[PDB]
Amino acid sequence: MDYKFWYTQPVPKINDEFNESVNEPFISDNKVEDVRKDEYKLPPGYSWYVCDVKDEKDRSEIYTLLTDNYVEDDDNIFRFNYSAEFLLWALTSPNYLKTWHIGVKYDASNKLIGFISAIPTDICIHKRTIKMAEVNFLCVHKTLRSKRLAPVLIKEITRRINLENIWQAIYTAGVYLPKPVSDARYYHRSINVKKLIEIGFSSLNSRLTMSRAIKLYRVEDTLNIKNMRLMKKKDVEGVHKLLGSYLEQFNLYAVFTKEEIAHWFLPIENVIYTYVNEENGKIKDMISFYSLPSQILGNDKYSTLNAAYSFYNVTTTATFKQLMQDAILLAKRNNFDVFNALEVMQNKSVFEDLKFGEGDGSLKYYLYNWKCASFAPAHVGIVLL
Ligand SMILES: CCCCCCCCCCCCCC(=O)CSCCNC(=O)CCNC(=O)[C@H](O)C(C)(C)COP(=O)(O)OP(=O)(O)OC[C@H]1O[C@@H](n2cnc3c(N)ncnc32)[C@H](O)[C@@H]1OP(=O)(O)O
Ligand SMILES: Cc1c(C(=O)NCc2cccc3ccccc23)oc2cccc(OC3CCNCC3)c12
Ligand SMILES: [Cl-]
Ligand SMILES: [Mg+2]
Repeated sequence: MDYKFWYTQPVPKINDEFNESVNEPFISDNKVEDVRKDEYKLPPGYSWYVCDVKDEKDRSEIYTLLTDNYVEDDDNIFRFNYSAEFLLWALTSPNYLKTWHIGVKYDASNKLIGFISAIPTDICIHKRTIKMAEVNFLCVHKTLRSKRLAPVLIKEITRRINLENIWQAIYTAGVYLPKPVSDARYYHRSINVKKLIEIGFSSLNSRLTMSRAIKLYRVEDTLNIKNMRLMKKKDVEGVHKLLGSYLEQFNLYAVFTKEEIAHWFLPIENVIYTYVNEENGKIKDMISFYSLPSQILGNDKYSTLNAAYSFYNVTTTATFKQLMQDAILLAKRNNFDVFNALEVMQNKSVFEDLKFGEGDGSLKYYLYNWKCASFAPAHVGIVLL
């Protein structure tokens, strides 16, 4: 790995190590006036396209590109299948820029073959809050891989973000790149045991027969926190206080405004689920998970694995274990087959007791143009989609 593209960028070399006394840009005093006003050049026959995710047909284009070409597991058994509705949610948060939703079309067919996106958010890293872009959904058509199109998309979005006087970004990826600020393994909790076996997600042994596996993962249909209920607009102030106060302990987290709390947490069916426990007009506990199904490649019986992904969870009237037990139950009540989580915040503390299994790799967290100490993933307090 020579990282010929990445070593041109303001990111740590593979062997850079910085102390906690270092928490600053690689390149400071940047000037918006000096940013290139020209679009990056694409190979002949391809063109930039600005996607309007609020237009159903453009959003469908992006949906099709990612359905066919996005992230797969290591066995190329499953492929993420973010819904069109979910995309609309993920990309139109407060003060989003349409111009940071960038496609690349093949001119001869008029088809989208590449995409990259960002949204703006304030990010607190080691107690310093910085306006950043949160980058996601980088995708190149499977037919056009290893042609160095991804550096083009990354340089063009970096240009458009710099035009807004933003000079840092946050992103995650399963591949190792220079250089993670933190690295968090994923774990899963089986809900529909038998389906997870049948599609090859989970396995059995002579010691764990099918019926024993179903008994091992069986959950009581009663909440530990009885009044946990879907979040409503009235709860926005309360969730802003409860989650805001909790997040301040972490080395890395988004600093949400009230408008951001309403966007990111008010529930949308098949997209985002937030439940709250109100006691005396105060929000005292919250659970939230989002829907990210995967397409099950070449399966006769099942086309989709319906997966809930843990988002932000806070308790002050129960244990974390009790709260996360209730999160699994609420995911089961909404028809999910499995509950997935990263070893961030307090999550790893409940994985053993709650019957989570360890997955097959890790999600690396990264900053662009930021020099700082790295840290264990329990100190991460942000989850990207
Ligand atoms: C101030 C603002 C700053 C804004 C921007 C911040 C930075 C945002 C950065 C993006 C954050 C995205 C976050 C995100 O979306 C979440 S991670 C999910 C990324 N998407 C997928 O994995 C979908 C399936 N794969 C693909 O579509 C292609 O394999 C992709 C497009 C990933 C790469 O296409 P390709 O046809 O396989 O490859 P080439 O075009 O020939 O390019 C090779 C170069 O790409 C470097 N590469 C490979 N994968 C990367 C990845 N996941 N991040 C960053 N860099 C990655 C690679 O190391 C090499 O550089 P190097 O030669 O130095 O080693
Ligand atoms: C990327 C990821 C993985 C992950 O890659 N797990 C392997 C895996 C198993 C089964 C089906 C799969 C389908 C597509 C890709 C991977 C699959 O596991 C997570 C568990 C929690 C959060 C995650 O990453 C978030 C959500 C997805 N986009 C980037 C940030 C991840
Ligand atoms: Cl260049
Ligand atoms: Mg390429």
